[PDB]
Amino acid sequence: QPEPDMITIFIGTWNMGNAPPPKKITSWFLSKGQGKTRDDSADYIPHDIYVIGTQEDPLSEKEWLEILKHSLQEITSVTFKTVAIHTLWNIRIVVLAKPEHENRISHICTDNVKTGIANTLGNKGAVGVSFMFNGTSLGFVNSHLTSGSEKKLRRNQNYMNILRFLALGDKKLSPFNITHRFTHLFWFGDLNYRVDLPTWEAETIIQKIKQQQYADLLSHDQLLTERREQKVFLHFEEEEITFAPTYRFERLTRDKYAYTKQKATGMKYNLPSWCDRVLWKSYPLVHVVCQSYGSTSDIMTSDHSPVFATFEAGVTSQFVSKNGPGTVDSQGQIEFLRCYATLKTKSQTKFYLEFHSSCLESFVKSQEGENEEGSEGELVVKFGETLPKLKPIISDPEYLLDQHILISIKSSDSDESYGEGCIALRLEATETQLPIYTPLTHHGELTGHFQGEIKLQTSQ
Ligand SMILES: C(=C/c1ccccc1)/Nc1nc2ccccc2[nH]1
Repeated sequence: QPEPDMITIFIGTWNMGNAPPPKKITSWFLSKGQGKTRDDSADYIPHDIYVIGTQEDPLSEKEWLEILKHSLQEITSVTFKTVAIHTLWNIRIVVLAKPEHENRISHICTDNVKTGIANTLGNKGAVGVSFMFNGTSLGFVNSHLTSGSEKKLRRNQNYMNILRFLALGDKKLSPFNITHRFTHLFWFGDLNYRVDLPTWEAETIIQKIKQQQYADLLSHDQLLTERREQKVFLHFEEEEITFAPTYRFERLTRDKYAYTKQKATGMKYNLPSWCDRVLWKSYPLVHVVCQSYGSTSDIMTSDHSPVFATFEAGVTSQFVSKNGPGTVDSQGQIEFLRCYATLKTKSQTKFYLEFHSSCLESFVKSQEGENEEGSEGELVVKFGETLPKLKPIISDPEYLLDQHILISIKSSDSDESYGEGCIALRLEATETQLPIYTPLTHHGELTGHFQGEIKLQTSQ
């Protein structure tokens, strides 16, 4: 039985509105309703992995797991295995996988982050799961961010707290947050960003929705605008939205948006909004293709509609040669030439690099770089040809060209990372000097850039 080089992943997010689900929720897992939907001819074909995020979930873990498993069995005639389930308050994540994957999945982590302080601590935050699937690291975050049209900045703060403090993936990657620890990272939930138009325009918005004319609404969606201004979700992707706003509906129909201020809303308006979202971030030059992104039309117990997204995702095998794992492969090397970091910091410490990768036996520390002043004020840290030669555990090009090098630039004075990035080894050529580049972030904000050239030697 051959190891896969692609899998399909289902991501679902649903704010259940504290109500039990209806007896049939199969449309969700079939990617049927509005938006980019799945072809009928694929209905019986199971996804490899199903990741279900709920918010305002009133069910026990047992109750929800029974509903999910029975739903997937009815669709696929497959009895899915539970990889992980984690709940914070009424925020939950379930990961299910085909039984044939049970001995491909390992290093399962779970964690949660509670957002806010005092007043604002007690119901919002995030849960997450990570694991390895053969040689590929996968992370999944379900977040329920702060509600309300006039709290977009709070949502952005909630995002930064979650990516700083959620402890998933390989703890040895100590300089790196979740935005760098995984081959593929999916972040979804009730992110609670709103369509930022005047209250007086509610009926006009509803009109536009009935005409399926979303362009003038999406141009005011706070998550798209905050992302465009680099305030949140830097370096994440989202598929184009082609489905109606998923909030706020009257329950038991989808015919009516309930937007007017009520005591139950704290006297706030809930203009129709795309609260419920799926985003991803994959390492450079790894295959990832969104094959569905939409909302169901027939699940009406909540004031939100369920959202689905599905993905093709490239995966690699658990590589064994005669040499690595447990020795180097003298036939392999990675050389960095003419490298420099450009940093936005105002500090004057020396910096060194760390190179982290599962193709190395352990991370590698460089010598300190040489600080210069850039033309437009910036700090430039020059490494020249001083960087260590990296010795990968396996030299086979079928392995090595699929790997990635994480880079952290650290202060000599504090050993704190000032910036993190990632370089793909999927090069156009081996034994050839080629340009490399990554942006550098810290706490998911842009802090600089790293650029130079690489020279990769494989056994071919
Ligand atoms: C281009 C413009 C845009 C971005 C966010 C929101 C709206 C428009 N899209 C985009 N450029 C990227 C570069 C690196 C990683 C991801 C990226 N996504």
